[PDB]
Amino acid sequence: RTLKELERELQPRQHLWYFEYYTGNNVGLFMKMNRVIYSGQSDIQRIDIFENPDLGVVFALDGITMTTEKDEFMYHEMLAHVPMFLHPNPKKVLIIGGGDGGTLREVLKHDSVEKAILCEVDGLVIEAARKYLKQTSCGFDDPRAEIVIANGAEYVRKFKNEFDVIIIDSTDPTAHLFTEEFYQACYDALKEDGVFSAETEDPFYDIGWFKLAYRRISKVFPITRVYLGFMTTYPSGMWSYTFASKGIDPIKDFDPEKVRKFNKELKYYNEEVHVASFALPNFVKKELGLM
Amino acid sequence: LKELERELQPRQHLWYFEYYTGNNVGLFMKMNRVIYSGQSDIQRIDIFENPDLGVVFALDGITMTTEKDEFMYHEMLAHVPMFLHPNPKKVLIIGGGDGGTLREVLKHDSVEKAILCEVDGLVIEAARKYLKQTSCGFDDPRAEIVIANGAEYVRKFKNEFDVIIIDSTDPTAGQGGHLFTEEFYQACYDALKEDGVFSAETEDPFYDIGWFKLAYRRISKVFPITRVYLGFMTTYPSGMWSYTFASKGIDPIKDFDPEKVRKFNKELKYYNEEVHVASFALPNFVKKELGLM
Amino acid sequence: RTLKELERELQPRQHLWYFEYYTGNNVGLFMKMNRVIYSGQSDIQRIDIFENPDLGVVFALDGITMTTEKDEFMYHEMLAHVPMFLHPNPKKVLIIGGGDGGTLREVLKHDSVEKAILCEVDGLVIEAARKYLKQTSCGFDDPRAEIVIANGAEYVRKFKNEFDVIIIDSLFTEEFYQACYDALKEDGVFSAETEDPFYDIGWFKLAYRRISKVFPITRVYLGFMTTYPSGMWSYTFASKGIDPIKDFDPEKVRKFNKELKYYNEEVHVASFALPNFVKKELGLM
Amino acid sequence: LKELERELQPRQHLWYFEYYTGNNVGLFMKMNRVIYSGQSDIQRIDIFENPDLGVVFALDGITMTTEKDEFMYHEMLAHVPMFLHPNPKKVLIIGGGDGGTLREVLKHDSVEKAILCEVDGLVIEAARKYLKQTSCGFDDPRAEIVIANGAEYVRKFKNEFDVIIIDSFTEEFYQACYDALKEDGVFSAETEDPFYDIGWFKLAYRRISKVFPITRVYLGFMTTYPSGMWSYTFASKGIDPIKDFDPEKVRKFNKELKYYNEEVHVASFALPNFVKKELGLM
Repeated sequence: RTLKELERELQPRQHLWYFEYYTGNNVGLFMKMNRVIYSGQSDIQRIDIFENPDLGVVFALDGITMTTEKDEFMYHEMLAHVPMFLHPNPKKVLIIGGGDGGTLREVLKHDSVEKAILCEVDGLVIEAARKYLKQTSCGFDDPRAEIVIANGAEYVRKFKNEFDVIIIDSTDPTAHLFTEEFYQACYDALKEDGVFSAETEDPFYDIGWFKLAYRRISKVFPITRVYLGFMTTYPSGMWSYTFASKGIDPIKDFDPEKVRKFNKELKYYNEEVHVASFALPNFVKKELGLM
Repeated sequence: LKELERELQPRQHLWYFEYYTGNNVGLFMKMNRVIYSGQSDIQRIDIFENPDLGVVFALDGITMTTEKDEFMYHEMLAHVPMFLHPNPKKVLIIGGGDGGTLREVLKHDSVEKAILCEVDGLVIEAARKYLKQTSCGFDDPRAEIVIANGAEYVRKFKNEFDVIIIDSTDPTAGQGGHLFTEEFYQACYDALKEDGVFSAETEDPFYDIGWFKLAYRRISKVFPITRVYLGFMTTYPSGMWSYTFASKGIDPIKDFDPEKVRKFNKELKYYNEEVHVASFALPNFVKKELGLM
Repeated sequence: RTLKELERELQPRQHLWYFEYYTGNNVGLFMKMNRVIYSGQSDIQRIDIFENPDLGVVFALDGITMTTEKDEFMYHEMLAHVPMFLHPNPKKVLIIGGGDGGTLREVLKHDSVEKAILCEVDGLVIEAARKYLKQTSCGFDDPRAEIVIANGAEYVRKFKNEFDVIIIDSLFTEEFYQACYDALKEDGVFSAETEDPFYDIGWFKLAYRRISKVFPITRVYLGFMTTYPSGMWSYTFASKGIDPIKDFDPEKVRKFNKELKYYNEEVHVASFALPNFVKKELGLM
Repeated sequence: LKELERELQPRQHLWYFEYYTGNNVGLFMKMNRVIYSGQSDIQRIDIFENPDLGVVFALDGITMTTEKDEFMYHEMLAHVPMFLHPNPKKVLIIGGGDGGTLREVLKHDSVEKAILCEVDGLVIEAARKYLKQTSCGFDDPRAEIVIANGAEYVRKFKNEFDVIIIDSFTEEFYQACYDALKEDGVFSAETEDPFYDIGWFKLAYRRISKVFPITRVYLGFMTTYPSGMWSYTFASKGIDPIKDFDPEKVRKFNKELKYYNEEVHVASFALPNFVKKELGLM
């Protein structure tokens, strides 16, 4: 009998583990690994893709959990649909980061989209996602999608009055995608009625960055509003996103009917959740100075 | 010893590992020191210090409270039903031996009597000595601590309470626990007055989706008004916690008066008027699981 | 570009770990994993082969460490060379277990060997070793080596007065040991790994008792094993007359024409010196 | 609380992780209970209970002693040089705050005075209160416990000790030990595992051999130390570890020995080829 002929379904045991340390290295999440699908190193970072019995395929960058098959929909739907539904007719979209493709997948559900550019700094992330993260990279081959390997901060400044929507995802490191000038470049790249959303992390372990991102975005966009969503495998489980625009109000200019009549599948986002996500608990309001 | 001792600094050698349902995922926390470890005839108690979370209280290896974030859980479990009741004077809290829910309930000036029914006396004694942030209301003149099984205790009353809150109880028993039966919920209904309200922690709709569904289903078979609300809980499994509000007529949205919250004379670190209403907005996957799509 | 074109040398971090529990499940060893080379499941057990920054390639069966590139020589040399050098002229050797091939590799270093049979119960272990554990499986290609996929306890019973040396690299009953005795020639020798007299004291004592009831000469020897539970490994030498000390000719070792990274004439004799606690467990002193 | 407390039973939630040099491999242990956690101006002390190993003592996350096997280390470090000396009366032990080595040294009736020099006073006090198995010799009239830096302390003596044991590294320090010893004095020092700590092992041997005319490495099993293969370095001004060893002294020993014996003494000096190669002896 040959090697392949002798192989059987791999059963999970209690010897292989993935440890994700949170900011501060005092708390973290651990996951059992049934098998490791891919481990690669680029000039930028390390990529690991493995299988967990409960969460399915897990994608991590430098030991930080990026996506989980069981719950990535929670994150991608909130990051993408809030600004997409708020825009009156989103045709040209720019997504910075999001090498896994999840945000692109959600953006492509909107029929108005004519072109969606996915700007990823690491080519190895795109190649690994295309081969091993099928659930999220399914939009890579869509004719409306254009994948560009570049630093988002450098790429966005090449455009002026070009995009309807700009979304900043979390897969791209920079030790650049969070400076006031970067947000100003995003503002300038957007059209007069353009909208924006950026993942702004957990107001718990990453409170310092959360406050900094809000402050910087607010210095550029007249409308800057934080919204929250559950993210069952991200640090603390309380994730924040920051919606921004040149005038469109996330509550006052929201049309629930657009969501109710939507012709695509949504596993998290809905009209009540859109409005509810903008309600901030007292401790978050205090951190942002919103009383 | 004492003369040679200095401030204890954390290293990378002591850890607390918490396993979630299914045992495939969990949370780990660094321990600067173990404050107390005790074993009762019911369960094991461990209280330790984490550099970021502060004092952590665990029962049988399950995180119950953390100093840094317990307010998120206790405020949502207590304030939703308390603010919805017209004039809550008599309140019964089952479980929650740490005292957090009692502390929040006592913030309401209308309260004349609040009973905390805890099954394990060792939890109460440990909370007094080591969990002062949550046990601060134990000695309030309006408070009464009773050491008994909640399912048996509640049956002794009829048309007695304005509010009944079911906090954490027997976490290792899961959905098969005594405080998750239709009989128990019916006893709660019977112990409540004609216009009484109720709230119960109903787990995370992720790792414990089945338990969550069972609790909602059984509560809904007893109370005419049953509504799930959600809240962040930064150190509980998945971070997405659910609670179930129930009543004999009072609607959590139609009968909510934001002015009661705006004019509240006590500190609130999580709960507010907007959060109250927002907590009842359920994501699609939750609605589908409850048959509300 | 393509995947391979963008790939660089993989650097270890603090997120991937292998945890091995010792008997009792109260103590264990953990290792950082730079990458996992192979994970497979047979009808018998699970195989995992991964890379550790300090130990190199590590091979584990059901979460139990079997071999590491950095120190496997310590175990394989002590298990094989003690009985091999003690035999007057070892020509036919039977190895039960040892699917990684390390013991076979050491046995083949002896020029007198004409045939060495490696009897492994799991064919997938042999295939994985051939493909991923070249350091230990290099002997698979030797014309004198014969790999047999079979249950060792059932296999050895098919032979009588056949082998010069029998090595147990893994199969614990007195009946099994008697079968080994019967399969050996009149002047045959035997060795078996008998675990650590610490976490596995129970098995250690049982193995010694059963082997000693069958063989006239039964002596325990010890060796360092830097990645096995406790680091104190025991082996049991047995024969039908050959004494491991009195009949040892150090010149055979001194003049050996092959590389030895652990075993030598001084270590051979020294390995038979047992600490008091071990002697007490065996009922010696 | 007192009336409600019961026997504390172990679970799978409290753990001790000990990282080995390099931080790529380590040992983990279940902790049923933590007995003591303290911090001195020098280091952190942790004493806890493991279901299989019993009481475990760690310094800065490094395992120092285990109730189940500490005898292996303490007996090999102390008895090899003690039995090799003709009549050991004055002994100096540098380090070993737990007291295990002192306990073993005191078993020899010939000892009149044994000085235990520990740098951290908190270790001595913690050992006296929580590590009774090893600190049992603290009150012996022949024992003298001093709190000081061993490197500076040994310099106060010249031609004073019969035996010097290092239970804890410059050529200058080893020369001071040589000078503190009498004309026929013996020496022993723990020299780590020739695996994860190969660098330290080689350095210690080189430095000791440059001072003492007779320097020989011996090995011993240590079931809870990194790799399980522990080395010790014997040194003297003429006494040979093998040639001058009298097995009768060990056979007639009127005290308990759980590891050390006459055959083990001789066997411990047999070094595997890889160790000989690292020491330049091959």
